[PDB]
Amino acid sequence: GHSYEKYNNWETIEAWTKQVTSENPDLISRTAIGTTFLGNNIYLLKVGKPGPNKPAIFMDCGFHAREWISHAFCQWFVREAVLTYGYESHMTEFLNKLDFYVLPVLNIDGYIYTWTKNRMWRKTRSTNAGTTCIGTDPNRNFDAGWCTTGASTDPCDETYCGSAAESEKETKALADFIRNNLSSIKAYLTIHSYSQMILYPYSYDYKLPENNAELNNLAKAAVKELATLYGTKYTYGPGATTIYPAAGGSDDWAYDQGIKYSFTFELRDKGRYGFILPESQIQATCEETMLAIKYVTNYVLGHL
Ligand SMILES: CC(C)[C@H](NC(=O)[C@H](Cc1ccccc1)NC(=O)OCc1ccccc1)P(=O)(O)C[C@H](C(=O)O)c1cccc(NC(=N)N)c1
Ligand SMILES: [Zn+2]
Repeated sequence: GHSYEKYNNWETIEAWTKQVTSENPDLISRTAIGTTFLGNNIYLLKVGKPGPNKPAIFMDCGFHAREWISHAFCQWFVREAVLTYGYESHMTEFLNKLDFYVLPVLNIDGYIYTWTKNRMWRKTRSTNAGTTCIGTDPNRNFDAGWCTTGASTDPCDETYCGSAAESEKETKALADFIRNNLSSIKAYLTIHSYSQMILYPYSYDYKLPENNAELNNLAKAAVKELATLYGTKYTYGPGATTIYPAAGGSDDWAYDQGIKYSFTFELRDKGRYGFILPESQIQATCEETMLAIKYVTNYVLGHL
């Protein structure tokens, strides 16, 4: 029951990860990097033409449960990759030279909850000692100035930073995977909505990354490219000053691991629909986003 221009439930996305892999074994392999709190499988698709010691770009979607256009984008990206390989020169070179590690849904338990109970759920669905309140904000759960700012220590809050960095099985799983593959991973891209922004470090502090000028120029070029298609306007800059300070984010953590190209994407829109982006905008949203992602990929490849 899968469609690329509709939002798909987890059962459908899971079946899709199996199907798309089965149908494109020369471009995709599927693994599970762990289980969620509620025992769902955290799938990771390695997209690329297999070969020895290839560099890689890591991209995840679905950190936050209600940001459905994020999940949709990872699925869209994988189809574009497999459909255009061999026909579009850039994507062909991309997949020949590197792998994309695509994690289509990180926070699966929360995503399921937005389908079954509460469309505006954000956090994970793990239990918390001493309270009935459920869930941790996965993007406050990383070891990046953990919980020192822009985060709550209260499990009942939407930005609960957890009992400790990587207290969540899902964030632990992602961090473990990236740690185990640091040599290969050259960029980290994490997909969110909404706001139409590209953000780079830092968010947990007002300090700037050493390659700040490069990141600004890269984000500037990526947003220009994105705008070429439908005129969609993005802003960009360091997380802390571009949107708000917040510790424990994965982009900041990834960067401090040594991944020099680390970006948070905030997709459409600017609040007219917010998280409830109509399915009628999935195609255009994903198409323009593809251009920005491919631009960044092309740049990273030329800087290996
Ligand atoms: C709509 C976007 C902006 C999302 N924000 C929300 O859902 C926030 C979450 C929240 C809840 C209670 C108290 C504070 C914050 N809620 C909300 O209504 O946001 C509205 C809004 C809309 C536009 C601009 C600013 C805010 P996000 O995708 O969760 C933003 C994300 C994050 O908060 O994890 C983010 C943005 C930019 C950089 C980073 N990276 C980082 N390391 N912090 C992380
Ligand atoms: Zn988000």
